Amino acid sequence: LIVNVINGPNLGRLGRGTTHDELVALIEREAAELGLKAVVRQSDSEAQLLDWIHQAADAAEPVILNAGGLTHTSVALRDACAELSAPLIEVHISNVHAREEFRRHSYLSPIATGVIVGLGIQGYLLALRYLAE
Amino acid sequence: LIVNVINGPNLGRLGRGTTHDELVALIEREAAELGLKAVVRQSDSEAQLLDWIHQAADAAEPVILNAGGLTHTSVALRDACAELSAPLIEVHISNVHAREEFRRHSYLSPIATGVIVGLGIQGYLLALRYLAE
Amino acid sequence: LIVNVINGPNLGRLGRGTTHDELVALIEREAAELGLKAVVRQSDSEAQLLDWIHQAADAAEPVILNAGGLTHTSVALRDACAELSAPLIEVHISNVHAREEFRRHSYLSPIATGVIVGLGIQGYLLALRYLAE
Amino acid sequence: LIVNVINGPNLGRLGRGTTHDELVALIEREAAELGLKAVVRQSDSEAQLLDWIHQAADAAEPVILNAGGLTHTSVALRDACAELSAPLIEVHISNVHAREEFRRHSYLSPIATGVIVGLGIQGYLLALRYLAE
Amino acid sequence: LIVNVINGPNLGRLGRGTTHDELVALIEREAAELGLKAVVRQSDSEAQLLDWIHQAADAAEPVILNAGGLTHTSVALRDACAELSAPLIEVHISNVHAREEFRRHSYLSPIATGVIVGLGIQGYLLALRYLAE
Amino acid sequence: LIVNVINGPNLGRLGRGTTHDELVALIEREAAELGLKAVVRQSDSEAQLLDWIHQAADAAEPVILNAGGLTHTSVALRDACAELSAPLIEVHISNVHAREEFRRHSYLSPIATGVIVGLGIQGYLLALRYLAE
Amino acid sequence: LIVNVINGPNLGRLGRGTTHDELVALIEREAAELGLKAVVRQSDSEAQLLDWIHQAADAAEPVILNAGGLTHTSVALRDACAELSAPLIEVHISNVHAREEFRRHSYLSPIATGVIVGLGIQGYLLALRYLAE
Amino acid sequence: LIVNVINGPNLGRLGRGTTHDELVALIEREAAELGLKAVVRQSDSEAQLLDWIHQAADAAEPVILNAGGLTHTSVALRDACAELSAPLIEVHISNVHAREEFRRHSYLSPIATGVIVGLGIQGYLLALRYLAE
Amino acid sequence: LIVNVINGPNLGRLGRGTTHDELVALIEREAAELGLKAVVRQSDSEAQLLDWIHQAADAAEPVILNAGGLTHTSVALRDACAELSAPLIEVHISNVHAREEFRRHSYLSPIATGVIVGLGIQGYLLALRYLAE
Amino acid sequence: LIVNVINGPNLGRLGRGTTHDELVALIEREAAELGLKAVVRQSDSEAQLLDWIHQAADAAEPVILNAGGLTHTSVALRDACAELSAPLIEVHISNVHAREEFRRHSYLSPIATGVIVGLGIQGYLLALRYLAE
Amino acid sequence: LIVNVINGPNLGRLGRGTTHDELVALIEREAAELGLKAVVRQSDSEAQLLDWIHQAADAAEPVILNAGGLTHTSVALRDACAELSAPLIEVHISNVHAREEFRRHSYLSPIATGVIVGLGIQGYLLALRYLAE
Amino acid sequence: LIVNVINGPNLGRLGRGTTHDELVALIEREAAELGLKAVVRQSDSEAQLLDWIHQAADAAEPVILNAGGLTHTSVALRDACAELSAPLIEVHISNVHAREEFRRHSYLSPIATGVIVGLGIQGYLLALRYLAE
Ligand SMILES: O=C(O)[C@]1(O)C=C([C@@H](O)Cc2ccccc2)[C@@H](O)[C@H](O)C1
Ligand SMILES: O=C(O)[C@]1(O)C=C([C@@H](O)Cc2ccccc2)[C@@H](O)[C@H](O)C1
Ligand SMILES: O=C(O)[C@]1(O)C=C([C@@H](O)Cc2ccccc2)[C@@H](O)[C@H](O)C1
Ligand SMILES: O=C(O)[C@]1(O)C=C([C@@H](O)Cc2ccccc2)[C@@H](O)[C@H](O)C1
Ligand SMILES: O=C(O)[C@]1(O)C=C([C@@H](O)Cc2ccccc2)[C@@H](O)[C@H](O)C1
Ligand SMILES: O=C(O)[C@]1(O)C=C([C@@H](O)Cc2ccccc2)[C@@H](O)[C@H](O)C1
Ligand SMILES: O=C(O)[C@]1(O)C=C([C@@H](O)Cc2ccccc2)[C@@H](O)[C@H](O)C1
Ligand SMILES: O=C(O)[C@]1(O)C=C([C@@H](O)Cc2ccccc2)[C@@H](O)[C@H](O)C1
Ligand SMILES: O=C(O)[C@]1(O)C=C([C@@H](O)Cc2ccccc2)[C@@H](O)[C@H](O)C1
Ligand SMILES: O=C(O)[C@]1(O)C=C([C@@H](O)Cc2ccccc2)[C@@H](O)[C@H](O)C1
Ligand SMILES: O=C(O)[C@]1(O)C=C([C@@H](O)Cc2ccccc2)[C@@H](O)[C@H](O)C1
Ligand SMILES: O=C(O)[C@]1(O)C=C([C@@H](O)Cc2ccccc2)[C@@H](O)[C@H](O)C1
Repeated sequence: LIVNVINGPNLGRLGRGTTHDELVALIEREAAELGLKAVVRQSDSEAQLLDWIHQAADAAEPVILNAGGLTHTSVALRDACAELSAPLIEVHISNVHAREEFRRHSYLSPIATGVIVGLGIQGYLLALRYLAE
Repeated sequence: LIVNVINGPNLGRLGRGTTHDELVALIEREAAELGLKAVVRQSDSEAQLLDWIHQAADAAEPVILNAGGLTHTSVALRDACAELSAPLIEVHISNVHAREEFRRHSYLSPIATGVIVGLGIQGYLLALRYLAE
Repeated sequence: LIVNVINGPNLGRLGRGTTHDELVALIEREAAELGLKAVVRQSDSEAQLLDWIHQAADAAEPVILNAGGLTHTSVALRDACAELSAPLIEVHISNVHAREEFRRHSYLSPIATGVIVGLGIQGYLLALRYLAE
Repeated sequence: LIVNVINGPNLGRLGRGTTHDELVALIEREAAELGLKAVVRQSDSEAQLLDWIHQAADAAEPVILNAGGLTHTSVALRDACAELSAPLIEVHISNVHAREEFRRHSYLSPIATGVIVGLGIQGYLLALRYLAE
Repeated sequence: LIVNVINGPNLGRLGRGTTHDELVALIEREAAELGLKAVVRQSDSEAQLLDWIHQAADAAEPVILNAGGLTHTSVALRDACAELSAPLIEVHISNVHAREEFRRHSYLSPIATGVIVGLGIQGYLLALRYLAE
Repeated sequence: LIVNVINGPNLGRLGRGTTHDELVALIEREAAELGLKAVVRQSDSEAQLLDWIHQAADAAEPVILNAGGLTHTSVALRDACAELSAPLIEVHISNVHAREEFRRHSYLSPIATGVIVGLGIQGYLLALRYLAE
Repeated sequence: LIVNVINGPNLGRLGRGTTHDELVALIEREAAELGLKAVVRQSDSEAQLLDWIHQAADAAEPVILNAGGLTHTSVALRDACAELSAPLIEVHISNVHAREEFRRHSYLSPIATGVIVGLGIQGYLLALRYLAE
Repeated sequence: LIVNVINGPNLGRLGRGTTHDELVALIEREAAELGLKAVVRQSDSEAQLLDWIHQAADAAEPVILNAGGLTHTSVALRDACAELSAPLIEVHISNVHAREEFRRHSYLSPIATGVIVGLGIQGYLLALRYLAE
Repeated sequence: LIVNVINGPNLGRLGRGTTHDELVALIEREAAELGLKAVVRQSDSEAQLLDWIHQAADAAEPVILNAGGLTHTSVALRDACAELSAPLIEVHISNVHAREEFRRHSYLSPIATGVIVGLGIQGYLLALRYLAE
Repeated sequence: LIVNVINGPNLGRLGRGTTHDELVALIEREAAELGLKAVVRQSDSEAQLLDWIHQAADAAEPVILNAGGLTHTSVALRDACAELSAPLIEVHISNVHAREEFRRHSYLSPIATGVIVGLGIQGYLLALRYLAE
Repeated sequence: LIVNVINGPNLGRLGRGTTHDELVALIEREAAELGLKAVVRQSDSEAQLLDWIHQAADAAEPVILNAGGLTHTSVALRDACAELSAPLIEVHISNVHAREEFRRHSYLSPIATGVIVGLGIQGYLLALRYLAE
Repeated sequence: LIVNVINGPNLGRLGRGTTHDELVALIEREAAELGLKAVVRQSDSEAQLLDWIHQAADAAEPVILNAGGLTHTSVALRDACAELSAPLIEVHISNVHAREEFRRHSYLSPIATGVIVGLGIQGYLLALRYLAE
């Protein structure tokens, strides 16, 4: 049973400790243990992100999404996620409520199933464990 | 190794499905599996909550906190949690970003290690699994 | 048939003309005439107020509530009242719209059946007469 | 002893259960019982409303006012009511704090003796009973 | 099949090119072609406007409305239109989003079927063509 | 040479010292001395006010306007005055900046030639003396 | 004579009744009848949208634009449209004033010739009929 | 009987038609006719302005004040004028409500007897004529 | 002659240098020197704080109050202090204007005699010295 | 050991009871008792105030500052005080939180060591006693 | 020694006088004179811009950035620039503070070394001259 | 050919590295090289600054202005600069967008030719080089 993990702009740069390739490996391993398949994806392109969301909508597949900056700015992304019928878990590696004020609003949260912030890369793994149950 | 799970006002009423006593049992079981001890606590009294936080500060013990309504309103609670040296995970059973606008601000988040909302009672279990690692 | 009349912080001090004990007597008499029983209660403690609301929820009993200052400040109180299935009448002795600006917002009103302000202690009696019909 | 009951724009349409003519009858009956005379009036015209308020000012007669939409919008109406020396009870059939945000501000409340919202057509009768005492 | 075209304050003054009488003629002709009857009406009086809306509510007839200034200011007008069961098309000759900031909010839009701004007098004709289909 | 003096809602009530009839006489006398004719007018009706403004537009006659409450609320009135080609002097008997905050904004001022507030009934006479020169 | 119809992010998904391909056909047919050619285009890519706008600027060709989410968010898109010398009609299938508050602001409207919202796919056809005349 | 006319920063530059020296002459002449003495003064220095206000306070002499930019910015100036026991007329040559938004707030107005804006240099003469009566 | 020193939530934790017990001793000593008696008190309970304020009201005794977080949040506390007839000095150990923005508003200040912030524990002693004179 | 006491605009006018000269004497006496020298200074000139602050910066001398109106308005003054290495005590004779809303913000507080408001002229003496210890 | 000059959306259109190709030539020449190499780049694609920023981060190369509309809207772009270790000069050809209000906020400025606006294409050359020294 | 360089409050204190006298020398040298004369000036006095601006207006000479704190606060200064016919370059040594929020608004920018912030003392030299071309 399949889960999509979609990362947005600047998440390629993870480890400006952990690199993005490692994150894929961690997630892929954790997903194996839980009896899931993780499809992990990254793009700085909104249009590319939207296409992945569209497909997940069509497939009725759940999504773990970390949209980077677009979280606070993209109504379009929000609208594609609003179409998903399966669960959507919004994920942030950092605690967004501990930095600038503008980071404390999210267009995705209201239409998300739930949200995890500030638990680093393990937020992704916790999100997997939710969708497993 | 010990973890405090502190629930605030109105969380006694859980199951206006799951009752609070069951939640304690779920958490206590999940904590056992992870090789932790969970001390779970509930109070409609802010002063009582603050005392539990004080003690966790003194003990250097981590806290999973779901402060109910006081999340959006209590600076005092925020200040007691700010004193905790161990991790603090803020937890909400509901997605607060999907209801009233006033629910989308939290005095605790900025001083928390991280935050989980909208994953129901499993948010508590995911928070345990974080502190385990 | 029973009605709960719950007063919050500072309402013990009524008559810094009429004292709170007199208010209880007025209400108890007026309730008798209407063929009701009034249970009147006062506390400066939010937790104590919440317990009385919880019980009224459980009992399916209606509530006339004057929460004093907590009206403008307590999300927790709002959430306990939101659980009441019977009518909730919000009451204020003073006209709150005639004093400071901060007094002109109420967390309770939106989840209340209705609201009476500025008719003094008779607001309580008018509220009784509503619930009678 | 006389009481004016003034309804504003759209209150002719009551019962898009109860019709406005019935409301007049209810009020007229309830006023009889209390040993008052009710003069009930309705207009979609602000100028017409203002004239009725002017007269009540001049007569020193009290007013129960439900100004419909003009409550949230008319400074002029507010200024005519500010001139009334007798009591002014502001009335709303609906709970205005339960609908749109713009409905939660009133130019009349601060200059009113008091306010009743969300108790339906009985709000008018409760207001009568106040002015009786 | 009948359509009401209601213009509010200051629309008598059209052509401080086209006069209001001409507008009636254009609309009446265009409506003929579409196999409708247009009843066109203008008033600087809110109460008069409300009466026309009431009637359209009662008749279950659709309305094309250009309320002039009252668009940004009248809650009462909004409430009468909210009662209409047939379509309501909000029309503005000018682009309101190109002038003052206060012109960019409308109490009618949220309760309207749809809105046309900045297409001049042809906005009325386009609105007719909608209701035809 | 002619000047229109237009008063809005509640200005009939002047002298809840000076009555409105006296004001007309003062203005008419002062206008005589200056070699003008004053046409003074009062209405609680916005539509009636707008008609007087329309006519002054058409006549190219100047206007001294005290719109009462409608100053802070009417976009429609603003739009009729915006059409006047001759001078428009906005007048207020009271100092509006000394009372409520909502009184300190005016839709008319930006489109007026100028404004006089807080000089009582003499504001009208000063406005006449301007238009004389 | 040519008209560009440009749709933005998520409009490929139309018919999560009508599909986007059908919309192209409707528009192409309606344009034929009016003696126009419609060039219809869709992209989730802002840069791709901007290129189409640039070209329309250069060609001096008019544009009917439905930018989806980017309407409320893109200053860049606004700036490309500001360069168009021919008419620009802003189109929205839904009534944006009936959903979230953030949907009620548009960077495009002020620089657009005019705007149509809430008339579904026929908004595009009405926009064509404008540009025909 | 004496009147102080105090101009603030940038009013030396009048006539970047009329020069400031001419303004003094106009005022001095008009004051003569009214049987007053005008003391006219100008300074770009706030401290210098405050000293003139202090003196007028002490003397119990009235003041016509045009504080230029300091109107919208100086609490200190406001506080010196608040001490004046005689009338204070606030004057602006331009209509401040017709330019930038920041120009539409004044710290002086609330503590002024009254205000004249947009009647050019004659505003000063009208203000004299007030204080004469 | 007696002075009440009331500390609110989290002030038990002073010295997460100086402990609260030491603070009591400092104050008690300083009060002795000034020929006063200091009654010092601390509670994390709002209701408990309110009771101490009530008593001081009744006794007509002055109060030095440091309400911790409740300063920025409690209308109820504000209302109890508003009843005190003797002086009320509001005290804060830290400079509240140097931390978060939310700390820079206080419900108590407007109804306090005066306020001391940022002078550490000596703020209490300075407040004593005021009430001595 | 030296302390600077700097008063700003309008503080010359103290005693529109106590005069400024008396205040200097009180402070000079109290400073003597504490084994300090007080240099007290007053100016309506910001530039003059800034020079005194500059000098105190250079001297590394502490400052007790009551800037009058400039407190709420001067960023420049704030920047000179930010340079002081010794303590800065901000002083206000009145309770600023009890008057207008604009008086409740201060550019100085965040960069001050601490603040005293509403304790009249004794605020200066209390501030001296701080710097003594 | 290398400098990156990155232009965002709509800057291809420069010269709707100077064309973008000319700008490249000007910059390339000016950079030669200063003993630098300029790499100039333009894209309407955010993802493409981000890639260029990433590379400059990795290379530790400085950047002169004119992000067009994305300046006021992109948090993602801000986050990529925040990673640059070398200087970042933000450039705008126009004075953004002289047009719409929304243009007067920039997500880039706070994380930029510095900013140049309103000096036209020479802003780029001035920025080069900075990085030279 | 002459350029005025005007610095405001607190810029005398430069080098609480570089002193103001050095800055004058740098500018004077750089201006020589460019075939200009620099007249550099500094004052903590607004009135003194305004006089220098007036003169530059009269002379039709350009100005490089760094008004310190007055940038964010002085409407008067803004109005004197608005009169300058030659270019006005606004200069800030620091990046104002990287410190407090209040520093991110400027009354001068909208009426300036352009703005340079965060490039230290070289901002002045870059501004010279602009005016040279
Ligand atoms: O913490 C996150 O995962 C977040 O989603 C990511 C970004 C990225 O643009 C920046 C970032 C990139 C990698 C790790 C942490 C932060 C930030 O823009 C978001 O505000 C928060
Ligand atoms: O979702 C939560 O866990 C939350 O912390 C709890 C409350 C409680 O007051 C209401 C509540 C109580 C039990 C389950 C869900 C919600 C709400 O006040 C908070 O806004 C959100
Ligand atoms: O008028 C009320 O009944 C109200 O609920 C009560 C309080 C009390 O805290 C103060 C109070 C207490 C007793 C009578 C009137 C007012 C105020 O805090 C509320 O704003 C209004
Ligand atoms: O609830 C009320 O009585 C109220 O005064 C009336 C209106 C009317 O315009 C609409 C209305 C009309 C009749 C019954 C309920 C509501 C609303 O505009 C007001 O917001 C509330
Ligand atoms: O453009 C409209 O049709 C509008 O509804 C009309 C008015 C009128 O008051 C002014 C007006 C009147 C006639 C044509 C254009 C504008 C304006 O008040 C509205 O803001 C816009
Ligand atoms: O002072 C004015 O002339 C003013 O225009 C008039 C009204 C009137 O509604 C109330 C009024 C009526 C008569 C004299 C003073 C005030 C107020 O509504 C306006 O705010 C001010
Ligand atoms: O109603 C529109 O056409 C609108 O432009 C489109 C979107 C799309 O993102 C969502 C959408 C897509 C298809 C049909 C209706 C709405 C929304 O983002 C806009 O707010 C409104
Ligand atoms: O119109 C006024 O008299 C006003 O008081 C003066 C200024 C002066 O700074 C600018 C000015 C100077 C001379 C004539 C008109 C305007 C402006 O700053 C104020 O906003 C308005
Ligand atoms: O500085 C204070 O004394 C203050 O009243 C106290 C608290 C306490 O909750 C935290 C605190 C506790 C002990 C010393 C300093 C600060 C803060 O909440 C208040 O904002 C400021
Ligand atoms: O209370 C203060 O000392 C204050 O600093 C002084 C002023 C003075 O401008 C007015 C003033 C002058 C003398 C005593 C009290 C108040 C006010 O402007 C400030 O808001 C408060
Ligand atoms: O002035 C700039 O260089 C700016 O960065 C550029 C844009 C461009 O989208 C529009 C533009 C394009 C080319 C020259 C001037 C302005 C605007 O969006 C920005 O607000 C300002
Ligand atoms: O950075 C600037 O040049 C600025 O104009 C100057 C000031 C001065 O008051 C403080 C200052 C003085 C000297 C160098 C940097 C900053 C600040 O007030 C402004 O906000 C910024």
